[PDB]
Amino acid sequence: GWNAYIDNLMADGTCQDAAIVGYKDSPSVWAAVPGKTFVNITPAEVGVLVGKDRGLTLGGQKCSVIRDSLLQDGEFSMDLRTKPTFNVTVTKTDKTLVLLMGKEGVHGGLINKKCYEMASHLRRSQY
Repeated sequence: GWNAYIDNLMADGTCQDAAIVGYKDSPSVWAAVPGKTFVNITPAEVGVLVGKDRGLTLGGQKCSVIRDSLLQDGEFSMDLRTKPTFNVTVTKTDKTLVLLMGKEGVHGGLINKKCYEMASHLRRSQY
């Protein structure tokens, strides 16, 4: 029930988009918010995110990388901004990418916190 995690991420009303995306072997969106951006994330875009070469695009949306610690052990998260702009945080679990976009005026620190904590939750189930 991957949509449950999307629903919880979208519950407080301060996030406008969220997604859980598998990146092993054949990247694909496992769950996202319909009619938004992250539902259109391509495997090619995922490849950029988890690649060795470290703007970028997420489902067509041009983004600017603020802080990249995604492949970094202990953190595994990346903060971006849509090129009114919105804070974006991507966090890497054992098999997925958790993506979170905040609404206007929402702190990047909050989006990072929510995404980071949601990813820790997923890792507890070995995902």
